[PDB]
Amino acid sequence: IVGGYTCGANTVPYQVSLNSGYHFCGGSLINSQWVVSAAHCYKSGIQVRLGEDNINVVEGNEQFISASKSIVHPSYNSNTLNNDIMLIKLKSAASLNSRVASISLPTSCASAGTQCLISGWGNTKSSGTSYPDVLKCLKAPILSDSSCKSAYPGQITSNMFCAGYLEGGKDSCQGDSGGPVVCSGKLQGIVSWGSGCAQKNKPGVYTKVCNYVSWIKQTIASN
Ligand SMILES: [Ca+2]
Repeated sequence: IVGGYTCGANTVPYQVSLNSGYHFCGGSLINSQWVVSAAHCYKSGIQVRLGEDNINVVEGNEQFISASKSIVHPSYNSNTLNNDIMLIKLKSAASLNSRVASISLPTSCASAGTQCLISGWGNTKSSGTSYPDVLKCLKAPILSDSSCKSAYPGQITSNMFCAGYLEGGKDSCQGDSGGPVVCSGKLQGIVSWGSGCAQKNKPGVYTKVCNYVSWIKQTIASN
């Protein structure tokens, strides 16, 4: 997250870190046994880390649970990033409390102008590299589809939305991928892609979760 603020420990209780020896992507806990992330975060050998603030220090609220199954969306296209969504089943159920909690799936899609919360452990610089150890947060609005398509001609599908600031300076970034965009207490987006980070006229692009609720629910019910 570029241009954000330190969230505070366990203030984003649905945020998870995906670990394969190191943090490589975010995700969101949607019930005691399932996480949603970006398909472009797929790899084998995932450990899901819940209850994290500092990802390099054991602070006492963590739960570390291995994945038993991963399911990339049937229509994910790695060249265009259309359908950039993946489900991960945990080997055992997490213990839910105030500091580790699920986030609700949306019943309706959010409109442009809605303010959302984006979070992650990704790069904090637009030029160069500095990775934080504690969770960072950013409040940002959903942008109109017209502004999104004007910023990225030929690249925005109906399964994507833009959020952020056209003036630059505030955005998600590498290492935030897979993490949540929460608006009015519902998971509306997944950190997916963008051109650089925090550049003028290049806002972040997010997977539009409301298009996937039926697939998520049916997949969880049968796996
Ligand atoms: Ca920790």
